[PDB]
Amino acid sequence: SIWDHDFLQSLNSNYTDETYKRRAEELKGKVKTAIKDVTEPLDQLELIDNLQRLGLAYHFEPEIRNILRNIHNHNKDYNWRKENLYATSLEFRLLRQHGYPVSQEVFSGFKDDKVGFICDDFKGILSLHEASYYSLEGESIMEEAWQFTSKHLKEMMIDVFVAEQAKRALELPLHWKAPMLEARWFIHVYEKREDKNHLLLELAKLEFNTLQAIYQEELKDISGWWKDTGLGEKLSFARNRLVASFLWSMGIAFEPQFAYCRRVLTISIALITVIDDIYDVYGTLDELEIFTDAVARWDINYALKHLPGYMKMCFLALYNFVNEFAYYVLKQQDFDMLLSIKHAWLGLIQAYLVEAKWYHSKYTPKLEEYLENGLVSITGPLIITISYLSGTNPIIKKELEFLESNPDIVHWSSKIFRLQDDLGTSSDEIQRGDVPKSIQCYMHETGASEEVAREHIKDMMRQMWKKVNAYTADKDSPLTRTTAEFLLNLVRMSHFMYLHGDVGFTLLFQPIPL
Ligand SMILES: CC(C)=CCC/C(C)=C(/F)COP(=O)(O)OP(=O)(O)O
Ligand SMILES: [Mn+2]
Ligand SMILES: [Mn+2]
Ligand SMILES: [Mn+2]
Repeated sequence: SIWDHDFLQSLNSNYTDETYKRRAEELKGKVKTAIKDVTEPLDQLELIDNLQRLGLAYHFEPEIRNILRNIHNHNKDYNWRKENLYATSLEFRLLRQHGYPVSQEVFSGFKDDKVGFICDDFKGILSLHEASYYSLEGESIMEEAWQFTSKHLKEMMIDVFVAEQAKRALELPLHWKAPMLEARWFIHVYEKREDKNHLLLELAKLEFNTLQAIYQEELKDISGWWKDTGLGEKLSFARNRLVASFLWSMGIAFEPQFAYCRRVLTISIALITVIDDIYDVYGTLDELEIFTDAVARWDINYALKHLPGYMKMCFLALYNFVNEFAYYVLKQQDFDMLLSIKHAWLGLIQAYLVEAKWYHSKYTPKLEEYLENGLVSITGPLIITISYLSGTNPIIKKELEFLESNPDIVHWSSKIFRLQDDLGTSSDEIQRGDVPKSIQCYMHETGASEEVAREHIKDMMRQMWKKVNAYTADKDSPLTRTTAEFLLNLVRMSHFMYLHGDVGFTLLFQPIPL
């Protein structure tokens, strides 16, 4: 709670300035023509990989699109599959990542039907491990690939850079991380390379520092809004979680053009944090039922008449925030989304009530019934609604209605989110055992120990990602690929924050030197 309002207002990054933005345009051009001189397919694939991990890919989307579509055109040619496990895995990953069909059969040559995968090259095993997270349901080569590579990478840790790479891939594969989060680590990896492109590296450092400066300015503005509502003064438990909330919102949507999206997400998350504390710590069941009903009615007069005192400000802050959100979209693009957004908020609040009734009844649901409700209460459906409504111009009515139909991709993405959050519960918190989350439900239902339940839940997430990979590749859903990314980035942020939940200070506030 050190990064308070006064601290945020005091920042004055040098990289907001117009001179830096000029040198960035200069470097972007010199990089675009250097990309023209990359003609060998593996070099092109390694180029895309580098652009993505450096945080630079959204500046070169046409150039990446061209490389990838040309490689797709060519990769059924006769002697294309050189049978380099590293190169085959890199290509499989990048093509699947960007929605191009590639069969799991590209790996069958590295695999004996009796003894499994045969490889001793760490580079190829690492790349195959990353590629296995792009698997679909029922791809037994890819499942077997993951078994083989994770076993090999674990034994790798029982050369100093090799151990670090194995550790990093085991705790967070590339498919499970949003692009900017890794940028500072990879930027240093990249400059320590003999063959580094020097302009690219300099562009990566500059764009990282400019992004920080952009976010600091947004934080000054969001900070003032939080101060004005004064919830942190009324409710002694309403701690300032603004920077933490902004971190989630930046993981959901990092690009400069999504400033409004990050603002609405940050304030939504700060309010969710307070409301959630009310529902599973401070409110009595009778109070929780009035607040639920006041949300459902969406009637300020009723709410001020009937709510407890310590709930009136929290409700009116939500109410006015959402009504101004609706106003902003109406003004911007003449779309009326109030019923949608307040419906999404109601679903969250209702899911919270269900959990509070479970807790007072000392009822312990089976994992499946817990997750049905828990995927809503983790805020997945609300957050993708918020992201879509604040991050899309023009809003497509058909696209919004698909989100409101509770589609499969939202269902399974939010289940992962919920499982991943519940894994953040600690061991001493399982023993007092008051309110039951994923681990306790699974232990009660299977008799597994806590340690085994954690491992089974971690495997469940990896299997559920396989379903998400299928919905992401479905070119026939109403969700654009842009909208789906908000959702995946939410899940990825939960994976990242389980590891690190000071990296937020490092992401937002300390530039990369020179
Ligand atoms: C921040 C965000 C994007 C969504 C809210 C869910 C989340 C990840 C939390 F950390 C909220 O607290 P908590 O872990 O207490 O949520 P609970 O487990 O009580 O439902
Ligand atoms: Mn809760
Ligand atoms: Mn909680
Ligand atoms: Mn939790």
